[PDB]
Amino acid sequence: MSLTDAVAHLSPERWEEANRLLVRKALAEFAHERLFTPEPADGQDGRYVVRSDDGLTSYRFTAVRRALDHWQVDAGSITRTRDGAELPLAALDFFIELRHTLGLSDEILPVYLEEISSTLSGTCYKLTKPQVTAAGLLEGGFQALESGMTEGHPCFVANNGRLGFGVDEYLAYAPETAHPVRLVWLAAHRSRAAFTAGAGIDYASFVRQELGEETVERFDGVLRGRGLDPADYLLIPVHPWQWWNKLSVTFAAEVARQNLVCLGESDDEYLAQQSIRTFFNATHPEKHYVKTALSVLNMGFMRGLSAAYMEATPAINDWLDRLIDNDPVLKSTGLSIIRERAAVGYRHLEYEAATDRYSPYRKMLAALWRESPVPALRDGESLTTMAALVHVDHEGRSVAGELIARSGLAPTAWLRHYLRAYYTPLLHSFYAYDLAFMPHGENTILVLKDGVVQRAVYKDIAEEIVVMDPDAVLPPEVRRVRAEVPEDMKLLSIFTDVFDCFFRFLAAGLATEEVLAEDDFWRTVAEVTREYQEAHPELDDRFRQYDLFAPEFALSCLNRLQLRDNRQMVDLADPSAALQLVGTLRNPLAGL
Amino acid sequence: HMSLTDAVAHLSPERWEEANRLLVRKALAEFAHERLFTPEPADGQDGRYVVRSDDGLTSYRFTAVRRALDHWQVDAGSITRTRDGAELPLAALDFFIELRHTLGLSDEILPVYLEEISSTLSGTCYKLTKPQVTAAGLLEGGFQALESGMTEGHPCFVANNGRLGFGVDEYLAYAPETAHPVRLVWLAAHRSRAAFTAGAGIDYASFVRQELGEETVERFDGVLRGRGLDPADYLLIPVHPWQWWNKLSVTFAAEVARQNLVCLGESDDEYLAQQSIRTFFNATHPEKHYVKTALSVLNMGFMRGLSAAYMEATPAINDWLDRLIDNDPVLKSTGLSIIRERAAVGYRHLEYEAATDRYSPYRKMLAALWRESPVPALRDGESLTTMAALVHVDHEGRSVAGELIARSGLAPTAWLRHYLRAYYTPLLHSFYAYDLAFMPHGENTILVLKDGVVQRAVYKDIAEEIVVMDPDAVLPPEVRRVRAEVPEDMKLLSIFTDVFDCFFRFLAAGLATEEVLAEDDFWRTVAEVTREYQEAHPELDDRFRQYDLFAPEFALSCLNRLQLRDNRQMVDLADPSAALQLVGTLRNPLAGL
Ligand SMILES: NCCCCCN(O)C(=O)CCC(=O)NS(=O)(=O)OC[C@H]1O[C@@H](n2cnc3c(N)ncnc32)[C@H](O)[C@@H]1O
Ligand SMILES: NCCCCCN(O)C(=O)CCC(=O)NS(=O)(=O)OC[C@H]1O[C@@H](n2cnc3c(N)ncnc32)[C@H](O)[C@@H]1O
Ligand SMILES: [Mg+2]
Ligand SMILES: [Mg+2]
Repeated sequence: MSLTDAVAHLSPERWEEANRLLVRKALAEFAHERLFTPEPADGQDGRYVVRSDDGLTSYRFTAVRRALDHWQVDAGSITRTRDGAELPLAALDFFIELRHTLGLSDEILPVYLEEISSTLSGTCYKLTKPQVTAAGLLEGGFQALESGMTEGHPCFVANNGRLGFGVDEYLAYAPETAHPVRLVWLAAHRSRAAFTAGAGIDYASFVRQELGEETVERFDGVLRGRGLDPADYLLIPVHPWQWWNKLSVTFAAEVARQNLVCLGESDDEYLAQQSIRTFFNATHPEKHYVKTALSVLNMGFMRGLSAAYMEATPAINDWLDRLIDNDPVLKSTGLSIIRERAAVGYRHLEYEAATDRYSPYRKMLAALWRESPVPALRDGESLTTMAALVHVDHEGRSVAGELIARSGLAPTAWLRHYLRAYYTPLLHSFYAYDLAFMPHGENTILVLKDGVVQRAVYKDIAEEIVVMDPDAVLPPEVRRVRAEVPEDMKLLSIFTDVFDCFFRFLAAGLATEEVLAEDDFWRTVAEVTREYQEAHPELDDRFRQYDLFAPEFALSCLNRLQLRDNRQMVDLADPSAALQLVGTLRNPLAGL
Repeated sequence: HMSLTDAVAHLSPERWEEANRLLVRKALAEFAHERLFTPEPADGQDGRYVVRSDDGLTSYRFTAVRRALDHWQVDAGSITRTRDGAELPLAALDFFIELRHTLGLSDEILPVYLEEISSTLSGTCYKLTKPQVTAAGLLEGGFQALESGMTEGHPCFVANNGRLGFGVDEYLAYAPETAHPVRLVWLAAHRSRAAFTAGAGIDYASFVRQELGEETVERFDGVLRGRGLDPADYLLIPVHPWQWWNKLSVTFAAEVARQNLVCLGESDDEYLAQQSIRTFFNATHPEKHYVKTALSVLNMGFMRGLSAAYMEATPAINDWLDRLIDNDPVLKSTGLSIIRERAAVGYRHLEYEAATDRYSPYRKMLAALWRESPVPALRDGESLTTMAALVHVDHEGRSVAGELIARSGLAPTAWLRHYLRAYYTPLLHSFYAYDLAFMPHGENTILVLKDGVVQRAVYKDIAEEIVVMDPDAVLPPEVRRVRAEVPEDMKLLSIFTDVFDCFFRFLAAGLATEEVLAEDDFWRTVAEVTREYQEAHPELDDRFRQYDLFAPEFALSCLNRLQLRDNRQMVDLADPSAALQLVGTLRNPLAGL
């Protein structure tokens, strides 16, 4: 409410800590992407230095170098020097001084600085939260972990901008604040809107289950009072931010003409997940997630949702689900997906006429419902986002460290269970089906029992999967997920997304934490890779064609994508084109 | 603040239909005026014209009365839309899509322009829910009832009331037609980044104590002391709540966190947004200054922030022009005054300066100025109104100019003469005797009324708008930047375009339709007032012949074409003559007369 309370989290001490942490990450991850090469130090062994565009400002730091060109920069070691004088660490100055070394055009730079300022504000807010250990997050439970995550995506520096949120909207809607949100419900006329049902879904029963017979009837009452037949309308849940700031103005014609009718708030209370636009039902955890369209800029993309793509989303989930159920190799890993079960899209005829297929004006009003992983739990089982494995608390304990400890297992035995539940299905998906995911910490959930990973749950399916075989035999609703990927890039779905974008941080984390040395981590990864491959000699050709044990693989840079284009990191027509490969990495599996 | 359903209650099928007919009516009228299309008579029926879509398959048929300066009085009730032989609904969005190439809307601008149209229509829908007030009713309600009772906005621009950036709740809070009180947000800005510029006679410490009262000033100092800070190191900047909550608190979060900016809280006084949206009248204490704020919202061809750099020169330019009017008996005899911009504050964001060019909107996000109120100078029986009221037509067909003429008891030409001497003649003298042009449209001009008659004009929005069209003219240093090189054949368009084609065209047409004053009598009176001025100053006969206001024709300077070409920056500020779009000529009504 208060003017002064809304920015109270922005204090000099928290701002200083946020800037140190962000610059540390910038030094580490821009080094990794070879945007700059830290020259060895003036005499000191682990010391390094990086210089501004003009050479006159120097950032000196210490760093432990680790596998996959990992740089763990010590935050407390960083110093900013100019003319022999120390200057305060400032992320904004850093990016301006390096504007040309990084590919930051004159057009992108001020927006990127906003994303940086916004990320730093988020860190300040997170610093005001009660301190919680890895043990406390686990004892807190599923949403305690979800809203307790602090880092966000570990590669991207400008990863938590949420551009579009005012400070009051940040407090209301950001996942790390965990404030309950009531979704806005609209009635959408069937001439413009369409509901697509997964197998076994019926619109009428679906909306009764999810809203309650009482609310459906109240909504039908509001429509009939306006002279509208409820049989002409479909329900669409919308994010409050999207309604107040976008739909009520941009779609004012549709509202005024009663193609859209605002019904009011949901009775249930929802919690934003790490993707921001996707909500978990806190009142009834068994009910579906709701994924909304949110025309906010975060980490390289506007986070709307395509009305057109909703038509085939549940069919792609029904197909993948049956594929897993009918493959004993996947069924034995325990893999499951939480299916996208129903979807609604609104086709704005006029904005479609005025734009092209790639326009964000076509991604402003749509929603899908996704199964909750809670009812499937057995006695003693619990859920965590895979992103928790690389979350480190204020005592230096990662949540993976705490799990290993509580499990009583040797680290490699614990790591083997995790890899069998999470990594093995990726190998089988790749080699037996040309199938790839986007399996980062936010798209993966882990089922825990006795501290041990029992199985993995994948989500965000229809927007993310790809069958890397244009001639692949699929049912028609699914064929749009095929794509031509160059041969020497197909295996990057493992090399980049798993090894260099997640395992790199998990292995380095567990080593610094004195839980598991790097070599023992990557040996376990090799052992699990061989445990799969030796079980299926019929695929030996493909194991040779796509060598996970090759000496090197390509360095596929992630921040460079956002630096080149922070509105749309990859073209969705040709996503392989946007990749920026910059030399090679030594593969840890080689020789193993 | 309010209900989900209440906030969009004004958007109903009936009001949306009415708003769309009104907007298409204006689009047909003003685009025909700018020759974006040339309406052809349909089937020969006298009065019936037709305008077709890009492909020619859709027809917009309508009737219109044509008047001076290629003015098209399109009848809103007459418009029909026809394609494939069947009537279609009047939809402003489909109209612009169907005519996208004819109007020159690129693929990049069209979807944003549609947003501006949709928002302008939503505003018309809100205004259609308000209690209906007559021209007499508005005059009886007074200065702010007239300000917030205006409905048209700029009379040429079709997408004139976009305010893109307002959500529907922020529209209801902040739009001037809603007249809802606003409390400004106050920031303390560190004096290493912020400057306070005082006009002649202003002292910072006394100025902020007049405007806020000692009690609030001491409270704000207490906020700083509570944070361990020295009030002596800071100055006060008022900001628009929208700007604070949506932009400054995020974009300037580094400045807030480091206590270069400190959020102090809210003003006690209640402010009312004027027609410029970003400038506030003090409802609680009308004698106090207007406050003009930076508001990074897109409206009618420009983002409406306020440059901090330009604040250092702003009071000085007003002090210069105020003295210039006091020391000129031609202007003193017309009664002309300005409400001076008396004080200004700018915040220099060092990092965004380093990261942008001079003309970046990131340098226009934090700045304010205080402008004199025109109220305490009023004598017994005097009232204020925006000049926009003259072309405001109520629901009964009566303009406020109509009601004023009636109430005055004078003959329309005599009423008009009083108006012309207060408002128009000072522009003539300014151009001829000083090479000085304004932006003197309805929103930048206030009229003082007594017994129904214009007593004198008040000009505002000075530092940002005036131009001295003489690079070699002698001026004090802070004023020299308003000098500019304007082509010879264009210097007079500051009268022809800004006065005749963009305001008198509507006022003369309105009074003619209202059956109050015929066009010929209107323009004859203007001609007569022009000769009265010229014959009284023969020492300027050279310039009078050099810039012939009685030429047979002058350039058609098109306004909507500017916003259709670039709807974020209609003109470049370094070279504003370059952006103009001249399309043929107009028959000057003063030619015969
Ligand atoms: N073939 C892939 C090669 C890499 C190309 C780069 N690229 O397009 C991506 O990395 C996609 C990133 C992405 O947007 N994934 S998403 O669609 O599933 O969105 C995830 C959202 O959640 C946020 N977020 C918060 N916390 C995390 C963590 N811990 N990991 C990942 N993402 C997180 C993201 O910012 C995003 O908004
Ligand atoms: N010699 C000049 C040739 C014409 C160049 C075209 N051009 O740049 C303009 O017309 C700019 C007009 C302008 O923005 N004037 S402003 O800076 O004072 O903006 C005024 C604001 O008030 C709004 N508004 C509401 N109602 C009116 C009326 N009746 N007249 C004018 N303006 C009005 C405007 O939309 C704007 O936001
Ligand atoms: Mg996701
Ligand atoms: Mg103005």
